[PDB]
Amino acid sequence: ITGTSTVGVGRGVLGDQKNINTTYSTYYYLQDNTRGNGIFTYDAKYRTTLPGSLWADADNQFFASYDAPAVDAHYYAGVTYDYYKNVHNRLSYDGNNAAIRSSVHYSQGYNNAFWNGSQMVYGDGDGQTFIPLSGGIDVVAHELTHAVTDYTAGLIYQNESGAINEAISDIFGTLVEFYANKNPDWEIGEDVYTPGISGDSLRSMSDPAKYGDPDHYSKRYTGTQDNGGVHINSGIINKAAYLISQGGTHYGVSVVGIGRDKLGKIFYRALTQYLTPTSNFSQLRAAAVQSATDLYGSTSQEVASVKQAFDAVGVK
Ligand SMILES: [Ca+2]
Ligand SMILES: [Ca+2]
Ligand SMILES: [Ca+2]
Ligand SMILES: [Ca+2]
Ligand SMILES: [Zn+2]
Repeated sequence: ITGTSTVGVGRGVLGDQKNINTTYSTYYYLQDNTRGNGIFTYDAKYRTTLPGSLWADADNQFFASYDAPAVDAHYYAGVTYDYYKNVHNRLSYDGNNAAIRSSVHYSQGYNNAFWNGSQMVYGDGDGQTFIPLSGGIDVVAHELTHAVTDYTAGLIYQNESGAINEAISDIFGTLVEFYANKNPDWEIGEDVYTPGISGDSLRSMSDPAKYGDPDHYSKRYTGTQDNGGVHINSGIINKAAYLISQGGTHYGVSVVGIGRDKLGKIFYRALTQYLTPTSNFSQLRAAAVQSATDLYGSTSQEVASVKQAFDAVGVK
């Protein structure tokens, strides 16, 4: 909408207060004009029609329970935009400052979030399996990263290419969580998953097997559930990424860690220069090796660590 840029205040899903960029024109709208061609947050009103209505508020204060998912979707989309711009020199998901759109209050009791090809969509959860999923910065960044992938490598959402697609979203979701630097970890979705159970999460990158996911290529799933295991086999790549950054010895193979910033540089370059819609795990290894070679040199520790990490997870 046309209006003037304003700054509202509200509370997110986890009860924390934050400022949000809004737009005033009769109402205050969840429209942040400070980033690219805008960040826009919509109310889906418990229905499944998308996007719903651009979020309108009479007083620029967003402290109602109903407001909390919208506050966080809007704010964490801004953090994710900032990460891609400041760290990777990428302007929004398309590299040309496309408007970022999210809808909250999607459906009833909806235990998921997704990118629908055009926008982010967040369920509220059923209150037992999840609370509203936009409360997780890693979840928000996971979703926006699907848009980045779709505009760049274009990894098809099934089998190995789809597991790479998923791992890219978990990797960058985690790197955005570390960028914001509030309780960062190598777990996925811990802030919004199972409010009645402490210490769990959807997935673990440091130890995928904790939540049943493979941590070695010999344990990959090749059935048909979950688009050929895209959220399952992602564990093999998530583990490799964790090892590149943090190091460790896994199935007897030792990896010297090189840190998160270099992990992100290597995988961002692989995603945007070398991967294609059909890349498999072996081709990801080759893309990561080439990316590290470009950035750090063929004799570098960084290249050596990429090779050891993929060796450790059984990907040649
Ligand atoms: Ca209000
Ligand atoms: Ca965390
Ligand atoms: Ca996390
Ligand atoms: Ca929990
Ligand atoms: Zn995903």
